[PDB]
Amino acid sequence: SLLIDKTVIVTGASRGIGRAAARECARQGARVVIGHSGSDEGRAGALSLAEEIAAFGGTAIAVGADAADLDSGEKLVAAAVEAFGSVDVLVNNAGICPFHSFLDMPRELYLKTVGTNLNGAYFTVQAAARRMKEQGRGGAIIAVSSISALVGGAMQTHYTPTKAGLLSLMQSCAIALGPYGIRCNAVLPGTIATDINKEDLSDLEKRERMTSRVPLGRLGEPDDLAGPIVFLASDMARYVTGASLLVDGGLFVNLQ
Amino acid sequence: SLLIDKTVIVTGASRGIGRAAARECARQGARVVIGHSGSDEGRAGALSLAEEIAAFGGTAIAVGADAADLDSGEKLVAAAVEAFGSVDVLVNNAGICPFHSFLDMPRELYLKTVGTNLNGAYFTVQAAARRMKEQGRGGAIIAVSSISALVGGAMQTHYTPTKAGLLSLMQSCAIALGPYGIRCNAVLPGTIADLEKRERMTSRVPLGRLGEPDDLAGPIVFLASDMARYVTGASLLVDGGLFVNLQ
Amino acid sequence: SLLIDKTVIVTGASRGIGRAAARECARQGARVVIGHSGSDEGRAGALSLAEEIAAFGGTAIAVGADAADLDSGEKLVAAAVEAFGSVDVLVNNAGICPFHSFLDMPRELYLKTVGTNLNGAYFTVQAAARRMKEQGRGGAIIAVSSISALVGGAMQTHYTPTKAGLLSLMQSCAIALGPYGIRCNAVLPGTIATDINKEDLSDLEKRERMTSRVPLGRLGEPDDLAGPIVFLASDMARYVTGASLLVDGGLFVNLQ
Amino acid sequence: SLLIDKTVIVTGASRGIGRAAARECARQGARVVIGHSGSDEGRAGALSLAEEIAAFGGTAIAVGADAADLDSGEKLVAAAVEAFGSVDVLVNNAGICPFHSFLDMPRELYLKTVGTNLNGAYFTVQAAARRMKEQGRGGAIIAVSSISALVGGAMQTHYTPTKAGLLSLMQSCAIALGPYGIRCNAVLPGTIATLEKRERMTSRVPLGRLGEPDDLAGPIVFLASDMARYVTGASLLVDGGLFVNLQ
Ligand SMILES: NC(=O)c1ccc[n+]([C@@H]2O[C@H](COP(=O)([O-])OP(=O)(O)OC[C@H]3O[C@@H](n4cnc5c(N)ncnc54)[C@H](OP(=O)(O)O)[C@@H]3O)[C@@H](O)[C@H]2O)c1
Ligand SMILES: NC(=O)c1ccc[n+]([C@@H]2O[C@H](COP(=O)([O-])OP(=O)(O)OC[C@H]3O[C@@H](n4cnc5c(N)ncnc54)[C@H](OP(=O)(O)O)[C@@H]3O)[C@@H](O)[C@H]2O)c1
Ligand SMILES: NC(=O)c1ccc[n+]([C@@H]2O[C@H](COP(=O)([O-])OP(=O)(O)OC[C@H]3O[C@@H](n4cnc5c(N)ncnc54)[C@H](OP(=O)(O)O)[C@@H]3O)[C@@H](O)[C@H]2O)c1
Ligand SMILES: NC(=O)c1ccc[n+]([C@@H]2O[C@H](COP(=O)([O-])OP(=O)(O)OC[C@H]3O[C@@H](n4cnc5c(N)ncnc54)[C@H](OP(=O)(O)O)[C@@H]3O)[C@@H](O)[C@H]2O)c1
Repeated sequence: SLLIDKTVIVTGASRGIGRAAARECARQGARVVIGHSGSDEGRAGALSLAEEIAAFGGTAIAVGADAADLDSGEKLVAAAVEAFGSVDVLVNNAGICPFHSFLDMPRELYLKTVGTNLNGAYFTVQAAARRMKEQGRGGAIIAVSSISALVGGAMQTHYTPTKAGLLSLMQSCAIALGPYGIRCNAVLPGTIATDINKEDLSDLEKRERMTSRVPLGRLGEPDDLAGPIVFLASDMARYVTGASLLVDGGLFVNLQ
Repeated sequence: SLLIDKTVIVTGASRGIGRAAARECARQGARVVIGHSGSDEGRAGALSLAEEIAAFGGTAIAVGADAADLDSGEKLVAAAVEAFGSVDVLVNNAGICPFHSFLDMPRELYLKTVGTNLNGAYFTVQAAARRMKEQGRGGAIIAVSSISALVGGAMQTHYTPTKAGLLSLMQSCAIALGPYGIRCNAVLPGTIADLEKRERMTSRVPLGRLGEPDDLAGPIVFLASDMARYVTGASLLVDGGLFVNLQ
Repeated sequence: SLLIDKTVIVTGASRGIGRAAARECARQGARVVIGHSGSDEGRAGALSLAEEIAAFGGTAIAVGADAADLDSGEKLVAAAVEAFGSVDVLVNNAGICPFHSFLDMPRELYLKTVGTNLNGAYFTVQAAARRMKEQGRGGAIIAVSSISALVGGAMQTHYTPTKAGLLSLMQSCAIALGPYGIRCNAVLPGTIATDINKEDLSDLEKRERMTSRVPLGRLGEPDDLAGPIVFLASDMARYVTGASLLVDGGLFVNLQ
Repeated sequence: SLLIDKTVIVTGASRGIGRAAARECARQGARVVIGHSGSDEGRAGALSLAEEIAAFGGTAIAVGADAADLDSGEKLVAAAVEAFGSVDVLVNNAGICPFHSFLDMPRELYLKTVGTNLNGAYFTVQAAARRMKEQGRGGAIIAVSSISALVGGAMQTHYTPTKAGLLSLMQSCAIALGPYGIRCNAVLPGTIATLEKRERMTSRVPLGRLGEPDDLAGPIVFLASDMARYVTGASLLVDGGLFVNLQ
């Protein structure tokens, strides 16, 4: 009952963290806009989650919107107002992570990662915030960043600046949207077992080395992020804006 | 619904932030141990809260336990097991903030500040963690630090190291207690409630209002619940945007 | 002295922080590639600094390289090698901060800021790291970020993520370029009195109010960054990589 | 030379980082006051460094000053002005790190840890800062903290809050001493080596080598010099990239 009758837009919600965060939002009474990339795989996943959300009495719609396309922000807002009447929460989750070495990093891979992880998020946040301010009823914006926003990654010279930039956008947006009662925060997931980690997880030796680094003793699951996202979108966090929240099982603080 | 059949110990729960957290924890279904300094004001406030919690169907006791006395942790843990038979959550909230200039800080005031704010919290955490481990069912530990754990204060040279010290403790203990399923986190409140000075402080909060003690209940109950089962070693600002608002 | 027999590239060295840093490295015995954007004003300033560096026996050349142009980084390294034989230090300083509100941010303004401050830096850092690894004698890279990498600004929703992304790029590049003896760090200046913020300093009430928030009791000057920048590029910082350093007179910690 | 005519006090300056920093300041023209713990070996090391400093033309004195004894701050200051007529820089390096598990952490072990690392540093800083204000010619203060001021350590639950608090102490003192031209900053060294496990620890450092005391003398002399005239309330990691290299 934390988001009853609220409209929640979750970009990249056909798989992994976004999918489980869109489910728990409908379980908290929200009508969810299930944004996806527009591919035929993301359409299969977004419509699969919709079947599951309606299965427990929820209500949700699938919207195709490539994050790299800067028009996608207004496309999601329009389809959310038209189906449910408002936009109350934006969970910005869409992003890529193509691991690659720095010195031979192709230019087009860098811009593709920046355009998708940061550029599209900016104007997706702007279009959602514009609707929130017009309504005058406040709102919440949560950006799924990463632990990599505080530390480095050798194969991620193109990826971590977009996660660190995503965190810094919530800080400056909190000051700008504060006078309109719009809260902007970021969750920093640690090591979550998801579709990006398929090849690395099957190796048992690497997985034990990854698990050994986490004080809680296990890798993360998409459901582990759903709670803190519903929390940051709720009245329980009514005085929380411009903040970050690690969800990593203690990974960041466990210096070897 | 979030804390059914859990035993929560809140130190300094007679006034301010700890009082509002203890009340909310009781609403969530928890058996709460209300801790106070043992003074007349602390004992009176602990009673009044136990009266209100009992009136709406809660379960709570009131235990006096000076945070500076390093024995209080085991005293509150013994009082908790004796009444409810478990210890599952600890909210270390007790603390003082006596403003004072730096170049003339007397040893007495500093040692009382570090002794109340940090030294007592350490062994209060130690006591609660000892019971959680031997129980074998996990548990949560939340320390009420401050936004002053990330920045400084000229009249708080003796105070901000204890806040940042409390944050560091939650980082280390989360390592040493992760295998026993004991999560440790720190909440960082901002400015929680001269009218010309009151609005000048409000001018710097992007949300446009000072905090209230109930603004810390939600964040504390979230960290102590299954909503945060993968959240340990983290800090959470609860300040209305005060930290990011640079000018 | 500290930078003898060393070639330092300093982008955006015609004015402000870059001009002071390039002059100081030359005072420490280095041969400085003075980078500018190519404008007539920039070229005049780069030439003015070179003539000053020659006045006290130093050696420097002026090279135009539009940071918004992603081909400029390879042209900067080539000009340095051709004239001096090596690239040993890179001070990435070129950047802009066009103040603008968030909700009506034009697409051109955001993309111009991100492309200049972050995207151009990435490939200027790549081209310089490529030469340093090739030479086999290590190097140093210093990105001029900002205190805005740790906090926000309501009129800088597009600008602070490029500063936070520069810091994080240095963290990730420290790991990737560590085995080759290349140290990567970032300086976070506070409010330095330059042309990037001159309109706010044109007001006496605004200038004195900003000074009130600095514990050291004065706004920064460009030379206040030259010392810290030369320290990080020298053997003094032998064991310093992936770190940040505030040069703000205490502005960050002074909670209001 | 960057520290000519300046008087520098270095606590814990008989071994490790403090010894390397005290010698490096002497090579920069400073009159060094080599503080030590008063132990048998401590006085030997501090007196051997003063002859080594005098061997290359420097000027240094040795002063026994137990950091846990809060009287030490004014003892070093008075000994510095008696010997050199001034106090211009304070390098607070003295500290202990006794690794110990948390759930059976003795009370007296915690109290010695915090007392030496934080409380004793507090009043050493205060004693030096009052003399710097009395001279009215500015000053600089450097606190040797650690990477553990930002992360956790399961066997260092008593240790990391002391180092996180020393950072928080420089932040707040920066504000309180800014108006007097006193800069306060902290260095955060990584694994400073002062063989099966030594190989694995090196594999986590991007620079590919562990730390040595001299690796910290450059950062310290920089923060103490005019090259950092606008640097106060800052912290500098000197860890060869250990903090940023996750995994
Ligand atoms: N998994 C981890 O361990 C981890 C750790 C730290 C941070 N993160 C971040 O958290 C986010 C969620 O990751 P995950 O665990 O769910 O795995 P994931 O496979 O990376 O999911 C990311 C989602 O973004 C969508 N996507 C890719 N390109 C898109 C585009 N143009 N437009 C719209 N959506 C696009 C993806 O497909 P669809 O559009 O079809 O939904 C996907 O649903 C990611 O952005 C990731 O960077 C993940
Ligand atoms: N309010 C803010 O703006 C703010 C800002 C930053 C941090 N904080 C944190 O919030 C915590 C409580 O402050 P508050 O806002 O709630 O103000 P408050 O109304 O004065 O609350 C103080 C509480 O801590 C207890 N306390 C103080 N000294 C104690 C001692 N020796 N032994 C046992 N208990 C002691 C008190 O118990 P008794 O009732 O028995 O006296 C009291 O319940 C503190 O730990 C502080 O660090 C608050
Ligand atoms: N000043 C401050 O208070 C402050 C605070 C925080 C961070 N910073 C950072 O410090 C850096 C420099 O700031 P500043 O104070 O020196 O401002 P400034 O006085 O305006 O100088 C900016 C320099 O960057 C160059 N520039 C702008 N766009 C360029 C482009 N496409 N290509 C190449 N060069 C370009 C400029 O060269 P031209 O002469 O050719 O235009 C100029 O030399 C910036 O990255 C800024 O973000 C400054
Ligand atoms: N070793 C590392 O890798 C590392 C890493 C990060 C941080 N640190 C921190 O940085 C500091 C220096 O590192 P280190 O390895 O070089 O330490 P150390 O030399 O091995 O021993 C501590 C130094 O301070 C002195 N000391 C201990 N207790 C004292 C007391 N009451 N009063 C006065 N002096 C006392 C010691 O003896 P004397 O007084 O006789 O000289 C010694 O010079 C340490 O305090 C440590 O906390 C160390």
